[PDB]
Amino acid sequence: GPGSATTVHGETVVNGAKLTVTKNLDLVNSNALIPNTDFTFKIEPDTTVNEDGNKFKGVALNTPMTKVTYTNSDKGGSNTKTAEFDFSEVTFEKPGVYYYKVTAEKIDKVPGVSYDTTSYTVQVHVLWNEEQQKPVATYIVGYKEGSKVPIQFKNSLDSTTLTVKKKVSGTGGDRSKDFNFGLTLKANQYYKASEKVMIEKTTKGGQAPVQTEASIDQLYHFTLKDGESIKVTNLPVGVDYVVTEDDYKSEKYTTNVEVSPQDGAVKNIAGNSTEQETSTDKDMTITFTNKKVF
Repeated sequence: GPGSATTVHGETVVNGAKLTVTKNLDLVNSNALIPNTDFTFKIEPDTTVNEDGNKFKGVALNTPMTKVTYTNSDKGGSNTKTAEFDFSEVTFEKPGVYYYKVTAEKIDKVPGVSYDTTSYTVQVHVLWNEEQQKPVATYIVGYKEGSKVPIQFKNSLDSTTLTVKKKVSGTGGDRSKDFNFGLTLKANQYYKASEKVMIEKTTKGGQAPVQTEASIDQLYHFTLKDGESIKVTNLPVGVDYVVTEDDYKSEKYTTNVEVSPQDGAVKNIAGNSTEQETSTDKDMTITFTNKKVF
């Protein structure tokens, strides 16, 4: 090598017969639970090519779809996954540039997920290979919008909140009484039993909110006085739940439930329980009003 430096002869072989797809999941809430789901990507011949002896419509792959997989256990990680398209068995009859389009499938839509609509044009450069004496898929380039870039897709995972509030009314109502509550979140295919969600309890006064966790499929016990609340801060979208207060009729309280999703139909319920609610992308506020009079 020259002076201090050393001369290296090898070079890394980038497989010109495989294309890497990178999938990222952007989180609206950094503490979001990660759903058990696949994301699927498709490659097809680009139909819009002006064919000469230079540019060609892509030759269809034996396996045009590839996928990545997410699970609950990915929570806390990079949430970056990769998959490959395999061109190694594709027969290219002559040298040339073979055109494909790569898209992200959106058929079995995962609740709370906004899908990347990006479409990539993919050029497979098939060159005559001197040593092998045949046309060989030698390098692959992809582009969206006039920058040559890696094939990357970024879906967004949204999630929501549930706030439960206690209000005491009536001249006989005890503003210092603790009312008992239970919250049960139900498992589904996307979020399994025993997964944890974060809960913050707010009390009147100087104390900062108190953090606890609830387990999916396990009754969560809590108490609230007038003017206090809990908030499930990372409730996933698509999760069923029930909130119930203990019965206080023998203590001369009447209980009514207000169910109020942010942009939705506010619901009023005589009694001490919500019906089974299903979480949406809208923040939910549920107020228990307990009233006592003379």
